[PDB]
Amino acid sequence: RKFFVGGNWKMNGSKKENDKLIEMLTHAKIDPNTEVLVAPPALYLPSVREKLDKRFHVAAQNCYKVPSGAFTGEVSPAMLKDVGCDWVILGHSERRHILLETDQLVGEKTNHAISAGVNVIACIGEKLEEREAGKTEEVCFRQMEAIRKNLSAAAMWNHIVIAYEPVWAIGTGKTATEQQAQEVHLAVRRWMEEKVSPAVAKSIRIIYGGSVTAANCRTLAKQPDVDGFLVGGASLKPDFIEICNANA
Amino acid sequence: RKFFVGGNWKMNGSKKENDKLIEMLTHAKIDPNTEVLVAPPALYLPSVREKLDKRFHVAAQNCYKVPSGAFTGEVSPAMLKDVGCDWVILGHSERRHILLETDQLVGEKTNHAISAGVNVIACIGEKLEEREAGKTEEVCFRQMEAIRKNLSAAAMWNHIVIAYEPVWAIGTGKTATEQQAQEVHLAVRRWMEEKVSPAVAKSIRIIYGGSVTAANCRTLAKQPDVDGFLVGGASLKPDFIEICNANA
Repeated sequence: RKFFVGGNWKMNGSKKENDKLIEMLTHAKIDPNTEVLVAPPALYLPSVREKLDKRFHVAAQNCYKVPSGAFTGEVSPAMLKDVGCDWVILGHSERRHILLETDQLVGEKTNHAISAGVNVIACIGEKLEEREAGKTEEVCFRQMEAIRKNLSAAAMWNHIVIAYEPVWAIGTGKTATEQQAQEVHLAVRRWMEEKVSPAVAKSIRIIYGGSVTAANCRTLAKQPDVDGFLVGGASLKPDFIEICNANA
Repeated sequence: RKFFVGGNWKMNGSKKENDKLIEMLTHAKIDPNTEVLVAPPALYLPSVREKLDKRFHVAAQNCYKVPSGAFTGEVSPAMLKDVGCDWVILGHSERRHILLETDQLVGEKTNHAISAGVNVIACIGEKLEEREAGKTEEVCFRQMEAIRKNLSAAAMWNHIVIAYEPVWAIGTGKTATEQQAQEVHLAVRRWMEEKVSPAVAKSIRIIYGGSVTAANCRTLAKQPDVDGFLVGGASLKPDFIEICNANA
């Protein structure tokens, strides 16, 4: 499986700061076997894509589930393709838990994006009260099942990267270990093996979307079922390059 | 009060179709006393603003309530200003009722946008069961109060245009007359007079956001408390020009 590192800029960006990050990526020495993605705010998607080498993927941080219509404030996969972008992050914990997106909506969006030629980082993960009730797997599997049920063709799994987010470690004073990450990633892969196929399970990338830093990235990357990262705050800093090189 | 016509493109747009609409607007004969605004999808905001003369306002279809942070998929007023856009639509019925935005969230966004130098089209309106139960004023006033309570000073109303959306007439087989529109607009203006000030009530624009067509726009515009329109589907068509000229 090809190592995969995505930088989620979240709601951070400006022409001036974007240019600084683009220059950092342009001059960086990165393992050529690593897939690298950045996700700027939607206003900046066309310009960042124009300015950045195709070696780097440029992803939207959200999209909707039809090509056009009466959905004020939403953008469609067709629009992403129109400005040269073929990736999107869907189901991020901030969109599920702050902006109230349901499991079914995430699955509908994932099917539609892939049908339009946009690859998907599909995010899953459990909250602290769910983890404490022993429902880590029950929650993650329910989120995955909502994606699976909504896909329209078996090949769509070739266009998905799964990101596990330990939401229970965000603003709770709890911290996740690399062993805890590996245990969830392995459980998710075995769900793929049982519910989809062993062939998809062996080839799909499952990336870790908790706190990823220059200090912890190598111990996370060496875990056998952790295939890369969806990076938060460190994607805005020179540390992102060290994280891209965590597998080498 | 200066007549105000906004075109909400909703989730419609592409480089090619945007160029056609921009060429239509650039060469159109429009009443010079009308304020005209267009609101493209967020991906296209920088390009549409660059290509359209400053005579036209260019608005985002949504934004968030702080300048930056961990809000994947959201954009801030500072980003809008960074690409030259100084207007936003907030509280549109599609965002309230499909994407689940609360009264309080709309008020928080409105205050923050104005504090950052972005003017706001603030949308209100009641659904069919609410109107049939006699709650038109109760609902509209509740939505207005959530904005009022969250503003930092009464002077911020000078950066607001109120749009009344008869959501009860959107896709229900019910239709609104110009008399029904005038009745609600008058009730909203009298709320402004009592809860804010007569000076603001007499100067704030209250625009109609129901079905607006080339055929009905002149009869709506002549109502004394209807100050313009927030146009939907007709904003993508040459009919938009006739609607911009409804007051002349």
